Amino acid sequence: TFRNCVAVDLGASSGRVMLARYERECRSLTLREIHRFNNGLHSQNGYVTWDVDSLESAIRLGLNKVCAAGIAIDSIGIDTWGVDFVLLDQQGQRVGLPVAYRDSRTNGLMAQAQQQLGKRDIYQRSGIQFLPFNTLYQLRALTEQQPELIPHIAHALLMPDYFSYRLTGKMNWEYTNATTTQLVNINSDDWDESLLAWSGANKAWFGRPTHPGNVIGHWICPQGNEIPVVAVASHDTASAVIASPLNGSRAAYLSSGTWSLMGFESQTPFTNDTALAANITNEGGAEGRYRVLKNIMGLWLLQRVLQERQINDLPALIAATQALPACRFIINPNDDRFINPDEMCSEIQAACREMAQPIPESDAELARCIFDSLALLYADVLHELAQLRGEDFSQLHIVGGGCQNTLLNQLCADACGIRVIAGPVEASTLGNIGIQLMTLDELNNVDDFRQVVSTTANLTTFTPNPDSEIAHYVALIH
Repeated sequence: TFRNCVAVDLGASSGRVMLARYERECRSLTLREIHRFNNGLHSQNGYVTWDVDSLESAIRLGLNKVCAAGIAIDSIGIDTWGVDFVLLDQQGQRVGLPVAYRDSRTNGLMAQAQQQLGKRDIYQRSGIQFLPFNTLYQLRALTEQQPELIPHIAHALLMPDYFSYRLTGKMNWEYTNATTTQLVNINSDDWDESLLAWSGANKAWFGRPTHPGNVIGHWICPQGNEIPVVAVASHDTASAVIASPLNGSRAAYLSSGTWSLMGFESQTPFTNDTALAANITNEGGAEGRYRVLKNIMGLWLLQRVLQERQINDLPALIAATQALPACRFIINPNDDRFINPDEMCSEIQAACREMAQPIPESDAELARCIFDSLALLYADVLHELAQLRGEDFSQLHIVGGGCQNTLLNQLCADACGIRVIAGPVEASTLGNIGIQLMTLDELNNVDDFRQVVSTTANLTTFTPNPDSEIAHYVALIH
């Protein structure tokens, strides 16, 4: 009375083939890593690219490592980062290189689109924030610089659906990842004519975005048994939020990682000028529920520092950070200066000086700066979101790799004056599986899955502390 589901979770730095076991009886769900592999940007001669073919191998290796282990597979599901896509010709052959979002080809195009179509028109048609590397600008870039490829393009597939195509031979256009392109109209749930027109892309290159849950096709294991491949909320962040144990309208989530996200769920999107000024985005989620969110910096800051100072002990570091007072060193984590400087330590330090503050030079102080600044940014963003929807939040759910940092978790609670529930850490993978289980008819909906999660995953509550240094700080600057 059990079902085994495979989740293919791919990130910008790594990929994973996870196997989950759902025991309907006990209402229990367990994870288990089957195979890991590296992912990374490559520079194929002036171009920044993804080695899709190496990723296809690694996925197949793990799919196969499971079948060789005599384990029965009920369904497969792939989720990845968004925005990126792979072009195919009618013969099913790749057309050109799989250009990453981190390429420079789109420089200047975002600003051009706003001048030509209109900031508000683009925003009100798609409800998606303006990120310099959105699919829209990448497609415009594709047609403005590679005129030759255009006639050979028959299909454009978002990264998650491509790998699904390699496994099944069937094509798909998953809704949630689809909305990240800034090419989908918020009222029809279909590609926006006027935006595809500006991009230069062809509508025949895409098909009606279809909501998550459909069986894209089949994959055949070493023998011949057919394993169904399901379209899950392919955008990793949509999967992460699905698995966030939300309960109610007063709850918020913060997808904590290298890059982070903070938002809430809503029946309708926010496209007013307020939402526009605050850089808010209305991403597509499961059940037609929008993920009204805002892209936030994240731990990439600490990563670069742990890396530059050759720090191998994350703990001890957290321990040492705590001997230091807080809110002595404050920077703005969302400032462009932190996207990619040659020296992250020199940049934090420069920032602190520009604001007549003392300079954080030790490891502890650098970590102290990052953390206090993040919690403060988080608390500010949460405040933006409450002001947008019209009402405070009662709980903050932190999921992903970053929900493990208890020092950051207690700081967010103290800074937000809001209760924080951390977990689960495998948010993206869990959400992937959740949708699969809904398709296998094991669970009825997201809330049903979230309940499984709230009891399955060991969640951690962090209570706000009004006597905390960071709490005092917020209070007096307010």
